[PDB]
Amino acid sequence: MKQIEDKIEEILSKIYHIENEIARIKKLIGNLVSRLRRLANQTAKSLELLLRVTTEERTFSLINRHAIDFLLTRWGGTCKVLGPDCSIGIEDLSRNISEQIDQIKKDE
Amino acid sequence: KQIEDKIEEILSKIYHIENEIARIKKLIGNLVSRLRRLANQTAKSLELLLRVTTEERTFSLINRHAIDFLLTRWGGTCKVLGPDCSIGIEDLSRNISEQIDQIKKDE
Amino acid sequence: MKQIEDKIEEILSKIYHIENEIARIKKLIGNLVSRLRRLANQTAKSLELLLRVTTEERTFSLINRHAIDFLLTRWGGTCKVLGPDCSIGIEDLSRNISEQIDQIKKDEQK
Ligand SMILES: [Cl-]
Repeated sequence: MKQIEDKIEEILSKIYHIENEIARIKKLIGNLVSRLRRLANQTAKSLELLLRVTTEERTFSLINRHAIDFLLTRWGGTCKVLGPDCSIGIEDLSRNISEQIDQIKKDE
Repeated sequence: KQIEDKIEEILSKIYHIENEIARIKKLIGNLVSRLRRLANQTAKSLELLLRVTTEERTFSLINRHAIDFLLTRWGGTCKVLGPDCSIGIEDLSRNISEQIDQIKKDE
Repeated sequence: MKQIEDKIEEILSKIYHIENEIARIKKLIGNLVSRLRRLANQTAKSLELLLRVTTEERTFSLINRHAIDFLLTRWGGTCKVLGPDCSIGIEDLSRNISEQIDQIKKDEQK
């Protein structure tokens, strides 16, 4: 069975290489998991900052409009001065944006 | 003896390797779905921020129309404020839409 | 023990197939990595564009406030007309946003 014993040694070597490949593959998956978590964290933190900025901007523009409305009183009002543009607003989407950020942060 | 026993150990080693491959294929499966979920939530968040910033720009510009009107009798916005009068807001809504569309795409 | 030659034959087949599965898997992981990089790149570019828009909107709104401040002086000032809301501002978070974008782009060198 001299032929057989040679093949068995070959198969053992081949198996050893396969095990090492599988081990490397698991390290690569671990690393990819780490990267995905890291990107999610960085996305979440950025969206949180932009959400703060856009909410503060909306509030500040609305206060700017209150002043403008006051000023346009003697002129007959904002709608008479600007036309229908007067009724254009800024929808508050803070809750909707916070909702997506919360789902992103689930993977931290 | 020796040869039947070596085959026995090889067979169980192959079983375990096949199981590990099956487990790795599931792990990669779940990773594909987690990456797609991230991309989808990113795109949805960006779409909302697109809407908010676009509306903010429009609203601010309408405020400026009112301000230009009111400053007319004082010599106009540029005379009153100086060169800051010319500072604008670049409309980047198409640029942002295009990025969102890229994130949403597969294949 | 002619069965032995044949158990061996089946083991050699199985190994061949396992090798192909491994090649295929390394490819799938490579595709996942590239996909992850693509998303990072797209995220960073979208965030940069929103950084620009939000920065300009803050600047433009503050200028609108300067005009308003001028206009309200003769009614005794913005704070008199608006009340304490006059002091509400827009925090400049551009450095903070830019740092986070930079970290996304920075990861694209490893
Ligand atoms: Cl404004």
